[PDB]
Amino acid sequence: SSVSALKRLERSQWTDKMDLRFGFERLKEPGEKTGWLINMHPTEILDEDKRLGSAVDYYFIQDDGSRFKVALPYKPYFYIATRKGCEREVSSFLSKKFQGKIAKVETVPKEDLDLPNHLVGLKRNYIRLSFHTVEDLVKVRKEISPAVKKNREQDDQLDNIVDMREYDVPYHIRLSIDLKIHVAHWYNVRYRGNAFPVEITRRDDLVERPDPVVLAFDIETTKLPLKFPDAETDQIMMISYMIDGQGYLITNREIVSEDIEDFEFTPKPEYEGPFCVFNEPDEAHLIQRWFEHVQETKPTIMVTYNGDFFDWPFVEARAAVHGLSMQQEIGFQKDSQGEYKAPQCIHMDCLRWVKRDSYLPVGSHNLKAAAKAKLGYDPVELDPEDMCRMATEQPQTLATYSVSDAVATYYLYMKYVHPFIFALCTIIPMEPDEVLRKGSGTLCEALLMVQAFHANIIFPNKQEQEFNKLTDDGHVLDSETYVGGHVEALESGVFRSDIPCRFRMNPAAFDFLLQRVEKTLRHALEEEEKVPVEQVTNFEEVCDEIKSKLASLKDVPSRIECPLIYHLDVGAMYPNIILTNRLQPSAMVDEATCAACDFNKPGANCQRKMAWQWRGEFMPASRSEYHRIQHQLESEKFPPLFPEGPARAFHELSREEQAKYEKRRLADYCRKAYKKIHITKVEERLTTICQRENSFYVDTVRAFRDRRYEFKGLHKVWKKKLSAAVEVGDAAEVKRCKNMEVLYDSLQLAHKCILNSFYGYVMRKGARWYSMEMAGIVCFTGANIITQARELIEQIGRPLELDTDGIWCVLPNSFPENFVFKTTNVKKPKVTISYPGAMLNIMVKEGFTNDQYQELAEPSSLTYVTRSENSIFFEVDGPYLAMILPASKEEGKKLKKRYAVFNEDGSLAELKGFEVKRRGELQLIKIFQSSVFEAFLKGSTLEEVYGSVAKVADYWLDVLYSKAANMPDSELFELISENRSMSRKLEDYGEQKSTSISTAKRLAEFLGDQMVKDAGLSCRYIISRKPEGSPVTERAIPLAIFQAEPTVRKHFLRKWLKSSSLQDFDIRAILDWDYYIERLGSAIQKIITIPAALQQVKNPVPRVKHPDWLHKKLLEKN
DNA sequence: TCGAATCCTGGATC
DNA sequence: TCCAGGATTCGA
Ligand code: SF4
Ligand SMILES: [Ca+2]
Ligand SMILES: [Ca+2]
Repeated sequence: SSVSALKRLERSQWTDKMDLRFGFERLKEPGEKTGWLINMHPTEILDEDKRLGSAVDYYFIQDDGSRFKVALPYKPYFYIATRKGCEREVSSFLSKKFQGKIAKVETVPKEDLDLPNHLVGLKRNYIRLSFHTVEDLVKVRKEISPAVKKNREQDDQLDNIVDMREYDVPYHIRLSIDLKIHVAHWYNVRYRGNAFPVEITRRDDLVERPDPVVLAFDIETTKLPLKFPDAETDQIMMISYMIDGQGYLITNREIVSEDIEDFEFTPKPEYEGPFCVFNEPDEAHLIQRWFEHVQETKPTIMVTYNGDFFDWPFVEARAAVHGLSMQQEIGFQKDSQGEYKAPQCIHMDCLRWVKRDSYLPVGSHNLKAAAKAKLGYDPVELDPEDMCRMATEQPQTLATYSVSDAVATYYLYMKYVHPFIFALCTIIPMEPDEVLRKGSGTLCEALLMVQAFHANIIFPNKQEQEFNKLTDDGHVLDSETYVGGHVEALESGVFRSDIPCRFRMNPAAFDFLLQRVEKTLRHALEEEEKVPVEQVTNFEEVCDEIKSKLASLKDVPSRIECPLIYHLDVGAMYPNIILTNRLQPSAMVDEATCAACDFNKPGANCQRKMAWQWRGEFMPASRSEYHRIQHQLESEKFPPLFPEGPARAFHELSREEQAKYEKRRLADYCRKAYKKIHITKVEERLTTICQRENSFYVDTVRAFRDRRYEFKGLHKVWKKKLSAAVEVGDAAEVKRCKNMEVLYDSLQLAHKCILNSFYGYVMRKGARWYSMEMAGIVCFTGANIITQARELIEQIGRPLELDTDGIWCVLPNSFPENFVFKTTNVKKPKVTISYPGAMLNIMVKEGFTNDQYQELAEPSSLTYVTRSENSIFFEVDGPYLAMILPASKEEGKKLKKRYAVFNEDGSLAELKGFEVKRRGELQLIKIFQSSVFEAFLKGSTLEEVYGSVAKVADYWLDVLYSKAANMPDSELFELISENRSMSRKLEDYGEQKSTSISTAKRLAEFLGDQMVKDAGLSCRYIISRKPEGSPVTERAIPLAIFQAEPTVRKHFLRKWLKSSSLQDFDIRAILDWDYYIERLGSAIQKIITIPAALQQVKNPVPRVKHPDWLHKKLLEKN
């Protein structure tokens, strides 16, 4: 043990050595200082007793650039529950058995929601243990746990213990829960003296943040063609980085042919990017220079793109090959999980954010796309085959490109990432890098821990999984879930305001609507505006206008008119449903508990009942067969799980793995006795939601909603003030206002993120508070509101798309759109009401809203007040200029989430179910799809619209038919060459065949087995015609031949084509033109020609066929 | 004997 | 985590 003690002392002094090297002095004598808290880590530290105790370090910074550490001791503790009344005796045993390890043992009561009648006000006692250091927590936990399990299964001193809680919350999270310390607050701290603990006080007085120094860097390398770079053979060729708006470029002068000299590269006036240049004799000097410059400038935040996965290891290895050990110089080291970390400097990252939080569509996560979308400029791109060629022949081009990764990533990080992470971190205890790396579901739980602590409620355990659970009829389940909602495109076609369409609508629906018109607007005034009608003079005039319009619609229900395109959606519908229904993760009970609760008496109104749908997939075998298989596995002993030990009885093996053995043996049996692979069943259930259970969760959600709207209000105010400051042009005031604007906007984005996270936690596996019921009841209710909405609209008009959060709709031009009301209250001189929204809002107010909410009046009397509430509230959008949907090639199948939309300006408002870039798709489709949508806006009637957009396809088709005769072949290659790359060794497949594989075998044949050796072969192929009839996995030809010497080409082509008599080899002879013309067909048929036949227009492109089902349906309908 | 279903592989650094 | 594309497997 002493060897571990001295090892952890060694690492402690090593960290303090680094901190002194990076200027983080300690506090050493009594005094007070004010500082901003940037980071914290746990550490073991000595005290006056020379014992070793667990502690936490806090790192503070000051406006003057000074920095300091402080450290605080704190003792872990965890709770245990004895059998009734045994507390003293068991505590006497614990104190006897673990004297010298237990720091203290104590009795305390707690609130515990599962306790019978607990709402009457009962409580239970728990013992609290505590220890001098986190190791003894482990040692005691490991010894107590099995007695806990034994006593659980069976139901002496350990036999008395019954339950145990709260033994796995991280120690440094524990400390921030208990002592209310969060980072990016300002603090004042008093060191009273080494005899005494420090004391820390919040200073919310100070709002303005300091500026940390930030460093961003990237490296570029040699590598062999068609391969990933090799840490053992390749050499770093240059490294480039930004510090706080300044750029430096270090060149490995051995390779780069010329002495680079300084230059400037600005993407835009907002991005200056001046750059300074250094030349170093060789890679060892470049790495020395960089390790010197970092240790000089002492950066505090490092930032990099994907840097954990590629960029760090390549530096670490080459430094080690020169003996310049990374970890001693900078400090960065690989953690247990595989992330590079350091004690004094935080490794921020982008791609974790681009994934988790940035709302960007899949496959557009490439840096260059993110630069286009959020930064809005054209980065430069160059084919990684050429790197060495430029280095030999044209260095300035390689510099010019290679700086443009740094100048992009630094500004992206500063502008978008930095105020988001340091906003979100203000409300969570975890460290910044945990908050970035950790999955968002865990943040919701950590946040809920704070409230559960302040409410004095003891945590539940993590949810235990069951093995091979059974239905009552003994079907072993394989899957179980709530019935999810659905997405469906109802119709396909092209819709635009300019193009009249035919409508049919039921007149009786209008004779219902016109009865309620005043009531409708009254509601919009009374509930939504909170401006009583008595504050308006002309309320009657617009009501009679509306009634005249409704009458004019009623007179002629079937008509042709221009369309109005509206989008209807509900903001944050699921939180609103939670707030409305008082759903909580512990509100459910079985009726067996209301049998106990004294509040169960005649005419009580605490029971709310609601319904949800459940789905299961399970095997047909029943209780006998499963129990017989279990007895089979008991009667015959297993082999050892692997042949490194003796045979095992069933009690001597991993139970969870035995669950897989049982599953496999059932799957092997079933086909003898039964004749179905899966049975899938759906069912509907209802559950009593206790309406006056403790409320802290809903109170949290409501608080977050209200704070969200507060910060939106302040952001609007500060944006106006910023416009005023920028008009004035006073640089200090401009700075102050812009700082406030960023701080408020980041805070509102952070709360938006948390709010959206509050739903996604409840379904998570293993999480502390969990119930699929609450996940189901919300989701099923989220369908009724949408279905009843269409149950209205489909009588008025036509819905085009139905989606999880809203619908897309089209209404006759004659419909009442919006109005303004002449207020008397000059506080708000005019109000505008959108009638199509207000007409919907009252429906959901009437049907859905809760009228049996309850709230506590008095803790000593438990008098309760009944109430009603609602917050479900539709929002309207647009109206939009145009919308387009595709159609499926196959009959009888429905698209999802795939369409385009255009705003009244004519610019794209949306384009979804597609993307403008992919690494796995050939160029021709990408160009074609882009050009067709931009053409669809042209023309003025449907026959003109299709007559115009046909002109792109009838271009490309003749490009192919004319063999691209006039096109340069370099363009031809770029137009038709696929792309792929292999992430595995060829040995790891054994045998299988696909086009992605065959090219690698052929490249090996061409270059030798050098290509085989490892993962990361990059390959480019085209599909040949000549070997007729074989599957397409055969005919793939790698491009690299066509660069090679003629006779070598002839020799290998005659082989792979199986033609000893071909006498031409120019690519035009070889290409299987028919394949490409077909696959372009398989795109055009999904956009232009099927929809037109589905929208009463004759085929606009005769050179491509319809499928036979449509051809017959056309003939039979004609 | 043909059609429907199943499973496989990649994207994200260079 | 999600979809396209291709081939094999399974059923009438
Ligand atoms: S709903 Fe009423 S009777 Fe049922 S457990 Fe809750 S408080 Fe008791
Ligand atoms: Ca790069
Ligand atoms: Ca990189």
